[PDB]
Amino acid sequence: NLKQFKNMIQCAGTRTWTSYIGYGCYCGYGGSGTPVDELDRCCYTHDHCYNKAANIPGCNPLIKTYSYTCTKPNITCNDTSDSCARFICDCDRTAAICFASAPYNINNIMISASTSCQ
Amino acid sequence: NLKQFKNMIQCAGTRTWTSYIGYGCYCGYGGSGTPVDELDRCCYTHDHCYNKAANIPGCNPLIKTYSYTCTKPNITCNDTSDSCARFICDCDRTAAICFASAPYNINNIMISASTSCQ
Ligand SMILES: OC[C@H]1O[C@@H](O)[C@@H](O)[C@@H](O)[C@@H]1O
Ligand SMILES: OC[C@H]1O[C@@H](O)[C@@H](O)[C@@H](O)[C@@H]1O
Ligand SMILES: [Cl-]
Ligand SMILES: [Cl-]
Ligand code: NA
Ligand code: NA
Repeated sequence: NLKQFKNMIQCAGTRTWTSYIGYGCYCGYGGSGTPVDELDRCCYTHDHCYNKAANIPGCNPLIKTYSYTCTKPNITCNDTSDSCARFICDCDRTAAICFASAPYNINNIMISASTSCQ
Repeated sequence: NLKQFKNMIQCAGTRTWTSYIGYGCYCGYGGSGTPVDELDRCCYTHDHCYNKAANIPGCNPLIKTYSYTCTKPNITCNDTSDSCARFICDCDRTAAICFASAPYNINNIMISASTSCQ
């Protein structure tokens, strides 16, 4: 769930989730346009992942609690049987790791209303 | 913001926000397919409204705090000047009222992974 994703974010990286509340065209809620950079592409992918999670029975991305461990900076998704849990933990882990490895361009904070995301 | 939306939901209607968390193809996070009914239709519109809110400078639909009053069952958006605030309060108020007036089809809880949301 979302609380687990937040913790994964600071497990794998230096910046916490609040850092990605308003970034580029896709970090945070919804979004449109072309992801402006690597980080924004991370968010773009996560969004789609969550939206695909719905196609799984009894699976709501924001509230589904999965099993995972953090051995800072390593995240491990434990689920195998519970497909919804496993799929969503993967969405979140992938994003958390993507955020950590991607550069954070301060120039791209607050651009969603600009020509960039059109 | 989201906490305000949740309170508007119970201001305007009898059901609270949790009964919408997993309804149809669009209530709750993202979604796809055709909205199955009136209520789902409410959620579909609200999702898009939030999407558009992002096209506004310094506007994040989930954390943006606006001004509103509840005189159960009436919701009033007070903002005029703060365009982001006013827009978002409108999205939420519209959704809150829509939810209240729409029938709730228990048959449509948990269908997002079924042919229905295809
Ligand atoms: O995708 C992230 C976005 O999804 C929503 O459904 C919520 O949970 C929000 O808190 C969050 O900002
Ligand atoms: O990350 C936000 C996610 O929220 C949903 O409610 C819809 O807005 C989707 O279009 C969007 O991808
Ligand atoms: Cl397992
Ligand atoms: Cl005002
Ligand atoms: Na997004
Ligand atoms: Na939705």
